[PDB]
Amino acid sequence: LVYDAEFVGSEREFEEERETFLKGVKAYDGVLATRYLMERSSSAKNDEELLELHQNFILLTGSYACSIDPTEDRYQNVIVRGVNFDERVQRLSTGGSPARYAIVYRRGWRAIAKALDIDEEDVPAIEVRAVKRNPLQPALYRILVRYGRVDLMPVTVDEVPPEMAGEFERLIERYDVPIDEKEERILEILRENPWTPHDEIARRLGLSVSEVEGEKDPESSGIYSLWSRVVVNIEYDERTAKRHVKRRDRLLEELYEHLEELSERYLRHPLTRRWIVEHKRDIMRRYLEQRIVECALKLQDRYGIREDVALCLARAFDGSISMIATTPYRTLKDVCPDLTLEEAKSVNRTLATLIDEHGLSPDAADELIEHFESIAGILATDLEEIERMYEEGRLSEEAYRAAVEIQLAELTKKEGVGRKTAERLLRAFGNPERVKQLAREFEIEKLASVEGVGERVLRSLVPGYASLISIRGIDRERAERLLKKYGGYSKVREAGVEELREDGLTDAQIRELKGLKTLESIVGDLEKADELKRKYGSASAVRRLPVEELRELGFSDDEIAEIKGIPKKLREAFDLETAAELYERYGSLKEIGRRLSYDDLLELGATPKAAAEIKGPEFKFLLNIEGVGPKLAERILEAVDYDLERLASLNPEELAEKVEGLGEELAERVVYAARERVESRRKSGRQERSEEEWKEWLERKVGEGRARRLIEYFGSAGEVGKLVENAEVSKLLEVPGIGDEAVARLVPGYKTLRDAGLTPAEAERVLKRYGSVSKVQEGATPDELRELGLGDAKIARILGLRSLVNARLDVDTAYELARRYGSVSAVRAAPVAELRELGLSDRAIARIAG
Amino acid sequence: LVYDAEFVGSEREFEEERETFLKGVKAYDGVLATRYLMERSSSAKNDEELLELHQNFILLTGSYACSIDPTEDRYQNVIVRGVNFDERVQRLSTGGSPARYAIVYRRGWRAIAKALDIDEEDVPAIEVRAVKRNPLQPALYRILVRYGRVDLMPVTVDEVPPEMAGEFERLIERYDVPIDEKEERILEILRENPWTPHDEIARRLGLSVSEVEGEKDPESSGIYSLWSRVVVNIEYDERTAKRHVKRRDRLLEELYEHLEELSERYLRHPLTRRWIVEHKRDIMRRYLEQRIVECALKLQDRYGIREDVALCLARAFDGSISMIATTPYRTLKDVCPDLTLEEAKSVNRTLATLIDEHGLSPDAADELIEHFESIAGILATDLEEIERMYEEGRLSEEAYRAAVEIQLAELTKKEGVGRKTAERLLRAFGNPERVKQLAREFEIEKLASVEGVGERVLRSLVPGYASLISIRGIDRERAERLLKKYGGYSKVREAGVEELREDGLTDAQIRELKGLKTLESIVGDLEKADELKRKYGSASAVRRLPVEELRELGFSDDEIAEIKGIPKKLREAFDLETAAELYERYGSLKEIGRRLSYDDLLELGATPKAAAEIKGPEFKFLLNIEGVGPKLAERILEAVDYDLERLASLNPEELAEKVEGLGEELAERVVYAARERVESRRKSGRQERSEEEWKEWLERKVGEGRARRLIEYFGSAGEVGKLVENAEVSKLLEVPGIGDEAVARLVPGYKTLRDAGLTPAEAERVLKRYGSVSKVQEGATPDELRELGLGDAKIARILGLRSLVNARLDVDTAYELARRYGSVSAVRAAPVAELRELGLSDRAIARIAG
DNA sequence: GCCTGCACGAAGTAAGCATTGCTTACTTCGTGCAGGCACA
DNA sequence: GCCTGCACGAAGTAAGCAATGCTTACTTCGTGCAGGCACA
Ligand SMILES: [K+]
Ligand SMILES: [K+]
Ligand SMILES: [K+]
Ligand SMILES: [K+]
Repeated sequence: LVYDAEFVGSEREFEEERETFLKGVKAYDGVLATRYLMERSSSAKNDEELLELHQNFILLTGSYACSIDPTEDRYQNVIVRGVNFDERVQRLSTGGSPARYAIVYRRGWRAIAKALDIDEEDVPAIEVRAVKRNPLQPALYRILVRYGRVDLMPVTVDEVPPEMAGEFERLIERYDVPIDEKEERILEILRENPWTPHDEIARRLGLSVSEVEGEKDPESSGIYSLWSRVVVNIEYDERTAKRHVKRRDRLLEELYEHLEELSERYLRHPLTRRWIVEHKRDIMRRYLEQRIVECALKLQDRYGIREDVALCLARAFDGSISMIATTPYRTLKDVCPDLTLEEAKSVNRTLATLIDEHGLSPDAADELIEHFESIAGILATDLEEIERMYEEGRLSEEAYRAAVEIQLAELTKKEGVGRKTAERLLRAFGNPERVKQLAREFEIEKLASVEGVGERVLRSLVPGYASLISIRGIDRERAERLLKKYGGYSKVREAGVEELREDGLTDAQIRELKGLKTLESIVGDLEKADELKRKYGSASAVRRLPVEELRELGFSDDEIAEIKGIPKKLREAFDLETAAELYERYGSLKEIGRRLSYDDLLELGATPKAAAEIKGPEFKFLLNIEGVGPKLAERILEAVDYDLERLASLNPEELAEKVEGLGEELAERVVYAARERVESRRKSGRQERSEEEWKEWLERKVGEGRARRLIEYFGSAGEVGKLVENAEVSKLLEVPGIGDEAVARLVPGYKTLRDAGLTPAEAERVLKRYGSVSKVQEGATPDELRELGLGDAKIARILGLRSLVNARLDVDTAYELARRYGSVSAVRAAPVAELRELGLSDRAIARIAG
Repeated sequence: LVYDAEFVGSEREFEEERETFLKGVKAYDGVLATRYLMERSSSAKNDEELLELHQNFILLTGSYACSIDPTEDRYQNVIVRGVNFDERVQRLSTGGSPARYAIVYRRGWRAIAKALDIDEEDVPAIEVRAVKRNPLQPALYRILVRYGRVDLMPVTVDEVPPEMAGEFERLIERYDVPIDEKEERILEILRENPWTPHDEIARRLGLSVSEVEGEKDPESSGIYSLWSRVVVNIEYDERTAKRHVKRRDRLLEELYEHLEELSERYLRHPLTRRWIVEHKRDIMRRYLEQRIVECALKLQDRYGIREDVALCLARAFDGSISMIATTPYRTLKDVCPDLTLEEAKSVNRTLATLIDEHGLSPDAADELIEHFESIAGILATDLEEIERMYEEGRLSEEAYRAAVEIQLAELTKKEGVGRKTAERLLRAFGNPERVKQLAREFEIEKLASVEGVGERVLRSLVPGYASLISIRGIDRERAERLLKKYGGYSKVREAGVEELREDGLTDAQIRELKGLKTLESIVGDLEKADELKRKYGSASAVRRLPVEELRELGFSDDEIAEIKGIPKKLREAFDLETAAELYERYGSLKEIGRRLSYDDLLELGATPKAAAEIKGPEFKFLLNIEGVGPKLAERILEAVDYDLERLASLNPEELAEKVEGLGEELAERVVYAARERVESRRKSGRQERSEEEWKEWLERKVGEGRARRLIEYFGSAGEVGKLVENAEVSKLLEVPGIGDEAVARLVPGYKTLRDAGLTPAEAERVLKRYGSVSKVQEGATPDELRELGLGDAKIARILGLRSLVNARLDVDTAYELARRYGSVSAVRAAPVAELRELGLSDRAIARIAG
């Protein structure tokens, strides 16, 4: 039953006892490991050195057991299986230590281990009840242990006196002591074999085992009493005690080396301390007591129960956590009076839910627990059953109301399900779990038969019904049929086009269902689109495929140029390989004709006309007057960095200053033509919205009502437009009726900044500082945004550095890896050594790779 | 604005108009595809045959447009951009058809397409406003279209009379008709180029475009009026009309072939009708009006709104569904007076939530929508803001109550969060979304600072806090530190052992966290266990590894035998390869010595003694009496199928009948020894629990209280035990205070059958029919369970056929694939041809592989 | 709305990661019988 | 509780799939201007 012991001593004595007990545990672990070696290999069983090691481990276990509680006061209230060993020792003539008198019994260590707070996970087992294969006399061994005779306990099999083993009688006659008839009858049987089991001595005599053994005290009758009378009359040798205490530690650490030697000899692998601990756990977890300890540990760790209360609960409920969690509070108090209400709430989650989340008294919670066991039990019980139990007076008012509210809460948490509809569903189908199961079974018509179960209720209840009913032409019964046939929306989406056509679905319905509109725009065949979705997934992944892989899949060159979005002037000037490479390396044809040289364009296979077309439209315009020459027009555009306004700006004399090989006669004509062009250009886009145009634009953006509300609030549409152009988010929001889904509709980029976690004021500051979200992404530095009051998390989120910061990198280093490289994928596949060059640890680079 | 038209005709006329409009749509699709070919490749643009094909498509589009509304009565109330074209045609002298007079305008088809219910998804575009590259005279073309002159509209570019194109004046002078001064001023410009744009004619004359065009009626001034006066004075040729009607269909289906030919010539790929529709959509979805149609279609399909109401909503709110979902009901009623309240609830999910789930009037719901836009908007707003708005009278009582209840419900749905604690959290942190964000940020101390936020609340709120706090020795602050450092419980679990040790975690804590207890039992090193978890995953996968792979990883042979659980009698008799193969092929040494022959065991390298030990314990007993011979003992055991009771049962004379080579003298001794052994066996296990033993067993299983409760409900603990042995689940459950988590504790196998979806009565029947769940799995057939009243779904669940039925296979075929094979993995990797042998489709086999 | 392609900006949309919920042997846990590792 | 290894049964536990929720450019959507497809 109860194993308990309380340590009442100083910190010094506490450390002494902990060290002694841990060393004894190591000794008994050596015992068990030697037994495992004996049984694991018959070749090891043949070895006599292994038997000597086993006996030496037994001797050291006994020696360490003798050193426990030397002052006879470190332990009190020692209990072993309900038996109070304190009063049992007090009733003995020679008194002694209750701790040592407890360890000599089976599993007595469980008491002492609780007094010293030794981690019960590693099974701190110490047993000194060896009979067969014991180097000493068993009863003498146990008596020496219980009397704490560290001087008489040998520390080596070679130092074992024959008067303590085979010739034990020589030690008895040396100290006289009276011997009664029962003890002589036991001794005349032990003379045949001193290691005879006490069961055999009791059977070959007609006595009980308790009669043969007797109390471990001189004033008794039995072999224990005889050895007690013999040992009491022996003086305490201080010299041998000190020398054994000094020797035994090195002796144990040497026996472990011998054990590892024998394990290497017979198993070719060692026996780790961790392995020995795990083996002890796995060989002793079979019996309850170990399951009780494991359950009490689980309670202490997960629910924070005190040690003694958790142990008592585990004893009372066979170490079953679920059993304790389905037990009412009054029963838990009956079995454990020291249990607190908070502890019971922590263990019984149903009790805590009722009491705290529903304001029930512990007695009403006990009512609900006794009648329905758990919250899931309540959710399983029909509503009519609870109503009947309430109307018959078998269920209190508060308990009934709380149970009904729990059942209703399980259904009202779905969108569209009110309380009247939840009650109707509970009346029609009994319990919320039955409703959930009917929803899983796609019983759409059965649920729709209930009053108030509309489209919203079905879409919130039946998984995937929304996705199918929203398709044009798919009826409710058709959606139910599809869901029941294929088994969920996922399996209907994974169905092939042929079997979907056999069911009567339109090709448009199948396209909408499988999401193939983009691949239908790419390839005019539905089956090939579905097969591409199967093989690669998204249409973007097909667009990212190399040219060679696309050619093999059955694509023409024009189809590849259309898929990758290659411009006409770029797809006609070069072949697919070079055009696609230039496009996926520079992005825009403008960048192609601005970063590459005219000679470079020609060398790649471009017609001079095509190469001029690839060059900017100003390049085609420079050569359209007096033939300034491509070699010279390219340098002219490289000066102003491809800008007609920069060309029309400066004085002609500055041209020959910047561009070499340019005469000043052509410079004036260049500037004149550039000014003419910039005057002809700024005459088309010279537009500022009028009043009516601003009014119509507002009505289009935020709708009629909010538009006229804003117009009245700020005066005219012009003021609203001025606020929009200046990104006056705060001024727009103060109007009642204008929210984020309207400001973001008016101010481009507001929604993205809001989804990044920025407050409207912060987003307003950012928009005023940088102009738009794009300019923020390709321009803002973390310190810059830190000056605007943004936290590092918001900065990382808005700059696109989420993946890099997820690798446990700060925002500054992530922005540097984005600056000195390219995108995130550019750092994902990066020179592993160059990252170490930048001062990143190997662990940081490994996390970058992950 | 509004595009609308109502069809007022017979079913025959309806089909006629649908066919005519679809043919015109195909013609205009050909027009657009020819333009795409002209623009896509300059080589195709150089081709004159492609230009002739384009002009032929234009002519056929015009011819089909002339055939719309022939009886002049099929359409009424034709509206194009708010302009009612019915009254506009009625005010003209020559009257005519409103449909044709609408089609000649930009996007006029949108009206007629709504009258004929043509699928607007495919963009039924019909335009006859071609100027450049028009084979006829543009104004003459449009007038012929508006007057429905199918006879005068040519069907081939070669059939174009010069008096209708370049020499158009010849057709004018042929019919006299007065010409005013403005029309002569337009004609003297058209004599230069008949295809001059009307914008150019208005600019090079000083008039407006409407002044140059004029009304399409004789009583007007303009080129339209001139051509109207010319065309009205021409008789309708019935012969040419009939002949064009007969030709145009074949002509169009031939022009499509010419288009495919040119596309193969210039693109090496064809133009599918689906591709053409998708390209038309992608080039016309850019303009607003098409977005309006797409939004109205989305409304009709997803929310079941009537066509006209959805169209009006899409027009009024720029085709944005989100704007409509954030628009109050009164505004929607203002823009659409015909809108019903149910439609508004279906489109605005927040409105529906408020009205139905909270019983608010439409005005209170509109209040909440205006102030917070959405339910998520309410969840984002601080509670103090709503309190201020209510106390200032700017928020009605009902709206404030509903908002507070929404905010509170967002937190009470988490276990451990009551209402007082939810209110305290909302006061401390403003809004529930802020609380969720603080929980994601692992701000555990900040949340714990609020009164009533205990361990359960934190575990329900902070993701992964439960997994870390439940570990022995990990404090709350330590768990917060780990979660903030690595970023979630997953990243703490993915952390290496080295960095976890650097953080101060015990090796036991790291083992508990990373789940390496089994791999710690296998390998006594934590780092190697972690590396094995990284490489292979689960310890069972390492156990399943072949012997050679285990040897290379650094395992000894004894370590491998321990990993795979090889018995001693099996690991010592053979080598590692053969022993491991026999164990992974037969599972138990009993099955080894039962399925294999004694000679087969000897041939594999087993000692006769070891081979007898591998044989069943009865094999060692038959040879222990009179030396019956292994060759004969094997047949004796093969007769009774390895059963001592079957041997002791029958008469000795039946032995020589079954086993050949057996004398009748040995048969009597065999039966005698078998009866002696079976009598000596049933004398040790002959145990049936007494009353006190049943009481103690009940107290152990279901606890003291429920045990005495059951004892009081029935006669004695013996009756409870009798009910348990017979699996009387129903009679045990009827006891008040006994639930599923106690019956399942009493009746082994009940929990598994319940988790399979079986009712207590069904689980009771199954347990009574088969004895235990194991016997059900390895013995019950689907038809048998169907006889017991179980549905096929429950049968699939209980028999382990979930994976096979998920492949859209019925329970019978899945059970057959489990019978005629092995496990589910045996069907996963199966002969693909042998599955076709059993009558499975290729799709079924493909799903089996997946 | 001339007619769209090239091009850019960015959230509208929806791919993709993460979390959460359900199912089941996927793995761990509890029990019993022989006979050795060895008795209250 | 002799002692534990072999072995089976099964839910206790927790791997593994499924659905749901969050974040963000991941993929589409909306807009503008150039110059041709080519004009109220
Ligand atoms: K803890
Ligand atoms: K529908
Ligand atoms: K506001
Ligand atoms: K009950």
